[PDB]
Amino acid sequence: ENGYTYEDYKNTAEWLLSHTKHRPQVAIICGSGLGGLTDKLTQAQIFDYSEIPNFPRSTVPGHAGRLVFGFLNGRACVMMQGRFHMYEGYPLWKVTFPVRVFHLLGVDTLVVTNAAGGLNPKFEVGDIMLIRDHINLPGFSGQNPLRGPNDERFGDRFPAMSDAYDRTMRQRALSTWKQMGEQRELQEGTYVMVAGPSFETVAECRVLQKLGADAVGMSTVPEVIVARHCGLRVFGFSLITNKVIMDYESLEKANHEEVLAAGKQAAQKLEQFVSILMASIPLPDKAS
Amino acid sequence: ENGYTYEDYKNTAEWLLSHTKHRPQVAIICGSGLGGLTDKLTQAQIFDYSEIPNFPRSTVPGHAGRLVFGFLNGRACVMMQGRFHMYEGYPLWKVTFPVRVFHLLGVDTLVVTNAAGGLNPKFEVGDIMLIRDHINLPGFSGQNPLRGPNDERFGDRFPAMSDAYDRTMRQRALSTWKQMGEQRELQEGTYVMVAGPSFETVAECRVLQKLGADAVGMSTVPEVIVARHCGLRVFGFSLITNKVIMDYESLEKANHEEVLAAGKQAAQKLEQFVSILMASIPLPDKAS
Amino acid sequence: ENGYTYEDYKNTAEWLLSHTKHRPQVAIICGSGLGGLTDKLTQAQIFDYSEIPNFPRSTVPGHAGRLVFGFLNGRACVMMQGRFHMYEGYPLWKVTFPVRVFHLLGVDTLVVTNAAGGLNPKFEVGDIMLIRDHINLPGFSGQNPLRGPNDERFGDRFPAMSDAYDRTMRQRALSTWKQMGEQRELQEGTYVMVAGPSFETVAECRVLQKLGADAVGMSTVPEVIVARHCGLRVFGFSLITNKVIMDYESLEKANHEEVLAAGKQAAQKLEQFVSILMASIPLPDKAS
Repeated sequence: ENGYTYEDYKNTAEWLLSHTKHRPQVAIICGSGLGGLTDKLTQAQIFDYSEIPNFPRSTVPGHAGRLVFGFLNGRACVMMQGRFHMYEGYPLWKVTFPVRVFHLLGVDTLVVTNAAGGLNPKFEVGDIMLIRDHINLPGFSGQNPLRGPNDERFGDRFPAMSDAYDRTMRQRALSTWKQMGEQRELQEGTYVMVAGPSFETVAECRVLQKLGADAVGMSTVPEVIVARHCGLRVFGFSLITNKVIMDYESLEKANHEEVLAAGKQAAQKLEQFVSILMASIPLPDKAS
Repeated sequence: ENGYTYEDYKNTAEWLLSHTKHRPQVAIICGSGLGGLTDKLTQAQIFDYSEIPNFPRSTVPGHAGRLVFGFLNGRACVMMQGRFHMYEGYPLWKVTFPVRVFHLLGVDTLVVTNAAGGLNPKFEVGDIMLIRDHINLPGFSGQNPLRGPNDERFGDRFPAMSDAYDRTMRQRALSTWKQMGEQRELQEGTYVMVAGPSFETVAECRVLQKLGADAVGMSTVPEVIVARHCGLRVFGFSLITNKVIMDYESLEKANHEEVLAAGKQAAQKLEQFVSILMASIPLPDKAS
Repeated sequence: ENGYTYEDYKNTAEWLLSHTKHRPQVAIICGSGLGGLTDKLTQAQIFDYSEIPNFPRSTVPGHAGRLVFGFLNGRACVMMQGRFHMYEGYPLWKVTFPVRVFHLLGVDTLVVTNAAGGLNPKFEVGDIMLIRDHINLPGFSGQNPLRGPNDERFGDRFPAMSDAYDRTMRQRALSTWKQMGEQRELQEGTYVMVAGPSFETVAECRVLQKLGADAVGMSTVPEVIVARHCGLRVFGFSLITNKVIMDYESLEKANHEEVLAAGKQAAQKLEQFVSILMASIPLPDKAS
């Protein structure tokens, strides 16, 4: 909760509204290599985190990090290309700042994407995992974006997370994947957040396996938590960018961004899939 | 350890001694809905955390948070109605400040209570679990109230916790419950501390189960740790306010305070039980 | 990463170079009771963390903490007697500061030692465990020395840890132990870092067991992580100073430093073993 004040969020939201003709319904957070979704926008309007009032700037990426407003397959959007991570030194109340303002912008849904490691054996690099649940490791210890005094204007003190990833949207995505006639099916599993920049050891990969994680990553969870606090509908996917060596074996899949079509294609498929899913996100106009 | 200085504790203890005629032997920390224990006090003297010198004030509850000195079933007490939690933004050295001063007040025993979720299947809401052990999740990562330079005037650098919950007092409570002729028996199990305001997900509830936790909560453990550091006898109970859905099922037991007699009665029974147990806490006068 | 700046490291390294005629190839970090290794140095030159420019001073130990440059069995060394721990209040970027400067000193290898508790049943106090892997509990939550913006001059953003403990050096130590004709064999297993000054409870010791930890301690891991970031060859051992009671049993092995020959001898054997291993650390001169 800390760091910002309610008026901070209000001021940042008003600046945006007074600077963009766009009134977003959907907010989309792009993971690594997934930033290309911005190219699918019509009537796009770009914003530098930098020029937006209380918006945290990027530590190094910067240009990789910007806010784009536009239209994606029927929905008014605002995509965040280049998300914040706590390993970059960002306290969780900064990492989630966007979501809080997106809420005060009118966004009622948040689709989140992230690149992850494959813990579940059946996954194979290139795969896309529809996120059904999560294990918040940083949270178990105090690293929860909601730590601090709660603001009832945003939500409750003890919000439930057992129902964060929308079942309706999850069944809708499951159907849509079938509808597309996709060869390999849409995977679905538990995501485990782990901070720190460095990569896991076989010993650690095995405890995550034990804990029941299907994919491991260093983001998403905080943003999802505050989104739910605001009452926003939340759903997302994880792009498996490498299988995880859980057995004392020779290293492999070191790089993930420079992997040719292995990345390119897989990222490409998720980005379009997400666009098609815009037709499945309930219009605020109570469409039936 | 950080934040306060030894003289801070001494100054706060002396202020209390010079402001209350009471010389407490027992300190009792009330969990949620368990604050009614204060009504069982004779010759009660109320203090606002606010007016006590270095005492951390409440973020919002405030009035729910106050220090009451009195007499409970034969013992001189000081009950803390409305405890501090780290999810409220309190660093652990503030959350435990009370215990440290209680020590310099003469308190040689600390009974702690907390409301928790039922992880062990056999538990049923309303149940009371005698705490036999704990799993300190925030501590495994650095969140231990003792982090910082150790003060030998309070205790050692590496205090043992494998024996925090008194076996004598635990057998005494086990007997007393029988003595009362209580229908359902006194449950006993491991408590798992988890920070953060939000509630667990099925995925997370399952790892706690795996870890061997019988009840989950967001407090108690830090206070217990510093109490042991001071050498105080420690024992407590957990009031199961809801069973935990560890299987992909529809939500339930959202509310806990507004649950009619479900809360009322169960809280009522624990409060009296604790009073009866005052007769079991060893008098400093080496009674035999 | 935080706290210091690159020039801070450069300035501290230059001060050392301009104050010592020694040009260390190997850096050795001594655990508890293992500080006697300093006595095996020839042409030793002592430094007080205190007098070295940005070097964090000791909270209490102080005199137990000093930097000694000398020669050990063929290698130019710099031993750190009295390491920093996060439970002492040191942020991880201070705990690892040494390693970062050791790198800018020319050190291409780091041998780390620590005293630990025995989780694996087959271990028996006195035993020495060659570290093959680790489980970074503080890291899973944000406590990773690399948190903050990454410096490419030291290393990458996402360094791999699945290969931190050198297999070559691990097989070399395995051979050397045999070569010595040692009675009991060299143990090898996973080390689990746990912060906080206090000791584990049976409940907690059982989760570590479940997690697959063979030894538990409150150090080593951070130093290893930054060493790898710098690209240094890393290897180390853990001296089992007490078996861990993972079953509800009477306490035992409280003390570890005051345990007569139990400590003395075991520490003695590890210290010499480490010296013999100097002959196994690859000379920068591409010896073949």
